[PDB]
Amino acid sequence: RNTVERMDRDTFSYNFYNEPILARRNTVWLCYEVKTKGPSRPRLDAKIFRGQVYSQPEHHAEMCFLSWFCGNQLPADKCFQITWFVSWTPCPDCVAKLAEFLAEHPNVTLTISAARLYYYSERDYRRALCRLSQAGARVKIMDDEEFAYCWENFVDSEGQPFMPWYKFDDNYAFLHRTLKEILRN
Ligand SMILES: [Zn+2]
Ligand SMILES: [Zn+2]
Repeated sequence: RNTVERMDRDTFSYNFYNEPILARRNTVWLCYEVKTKGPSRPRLDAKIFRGQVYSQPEHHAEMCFLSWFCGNQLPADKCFQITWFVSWTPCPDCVAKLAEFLAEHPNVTLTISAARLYYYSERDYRRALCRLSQAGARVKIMDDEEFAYCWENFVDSEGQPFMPWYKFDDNYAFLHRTLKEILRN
């Protein structure tokens, strides 16, 4: 029900930095929450899981998560709402495989909260991410509330608050503007 291993503060600031560079990288840490529900009936939720997975030499973190989740999952009569905090929006490869997973598991919906964007100026990537955001995933840029939530629940904070780095707000604003253009259709 809780398998969190809290990261260091500096590990958190390293892997969730949000300078909106152009790069093809893949998240190392993937922090996740799993909520139940059922029919579904209005009003959330009841938490059943919170934890993290790590990239492995031949497996991006997103795929290790699908692996773990399908090794767990049982009640096809409940509906699952999954949240991820990741360093980057996923791969084209992972985008494709996530669309596949979502088509195989229609009781599941996924929210991806990313510190910044995977190579945001390739058009096939942008349109692939758009397609995924209507295929049963929500994609969003991590903002101050999600950085605070992450700090509170996945970081060895030891009572310090999260202190934003230089240009935190400009970085976020650009990322959020860009992602809303990508998702606009
Ligand atoms: Zn794979
Ligand atoms: Zn990937």
